Amino acid sequence: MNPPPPETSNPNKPKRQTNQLQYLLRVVLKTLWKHQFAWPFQQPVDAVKLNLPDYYKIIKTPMDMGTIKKRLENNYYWNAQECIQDFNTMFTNCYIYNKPGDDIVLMAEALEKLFLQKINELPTE
Ligand SMILES: CN1CCN(C(=O)c2cccc(CN3c4cccc5c4C(=Cc4cccnc43)N(C)C5=O)c2)CC1
Repeated sequence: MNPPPPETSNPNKPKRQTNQLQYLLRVVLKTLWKHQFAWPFQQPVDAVKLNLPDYYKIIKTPMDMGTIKKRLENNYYWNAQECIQDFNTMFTNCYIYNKPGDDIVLMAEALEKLFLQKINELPTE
């Protein structure tokens, strides 16, 4: 069964726009989105659809690139590091829920490498 997806707005949280956050949307997220292995990560895990009734019994901090994209579009984050943490949570969730060598894990491994390549150098303020 599915919990509510992670919030993409929160009026009690302050918003911010920075050059680095703009880059995380325009270049990092939007390039990863087009990778051949991006599709499992473009929306919250639908445990009912995918017949993964254990998914949210295991994964307590779910995250995906659809949520990240909406957060970036909504200026939800304070800084680039907060957004980067959401990407890292997404990848770690995949490693936690699965096991080494699974096709889904090979996909996450490739995307994580591309992600790190792209965030190695960010624009300055
Ligand atoms: C039963 N077979 C299925 C094939 N298989 C895989 O390796 C495998 C590879 C790619 C996609 C899937 C199915 N799926 C999904 C499944 C499992 C874990 C996870 C997922 C996901 C996301 C996901 C998204 C859309 C559709 N489908 C998903 N995310 C984040 C996950 O952590 C499974 C394992 C054995």
